[PDB]
Amino acid sequence: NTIDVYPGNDFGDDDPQYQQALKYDDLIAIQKQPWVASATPAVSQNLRLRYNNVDVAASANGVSGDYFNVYGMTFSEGNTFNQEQLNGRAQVVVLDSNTRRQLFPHKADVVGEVILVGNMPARVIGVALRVWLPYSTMSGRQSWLNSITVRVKEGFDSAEAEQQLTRLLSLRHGKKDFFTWNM
Repeated sequence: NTIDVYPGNDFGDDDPQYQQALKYDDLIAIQKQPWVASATPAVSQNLRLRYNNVDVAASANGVSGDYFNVYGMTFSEGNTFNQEQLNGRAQVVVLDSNTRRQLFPHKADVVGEVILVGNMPARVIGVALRVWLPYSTMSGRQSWLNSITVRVKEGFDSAEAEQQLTRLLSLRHGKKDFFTWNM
């Protein structure tokens, strides 16, 4: 019913070699196929994070709920998004270690705090110079892709759909810098 698409050679492939291996043109190429119900991108921008007079250049990454497990990331503090928050387009944010250390130089716990992603307020709900938000929260906002969710059409076997997706993307890159997850 749902096929996610991530950059990297497989699950856990953290290598920043491939972090933009997915393009918007790939999105258009996917949407154009019969078995595709929809294809929502997960977009990422460079922005400036400000909190009580401190400002750091950072990267807001719109991701899905499973992004951290997919790249084998563990949480120093807090949780990840749940699907009511992803579908509610809620404004919650996960910091990485360095964003936390510089916008909150010595605070004991940070979950509940409110930072300003660009000019949109976001509530810190966890910690893992990058910050992550629900892709639905960022979809309305020069950028790149870090994930693609592909909803399949009814009547279509998701496996042969996954194989046509895989041969599509693989035919459009000249590499296999990506991997899929058929959920």
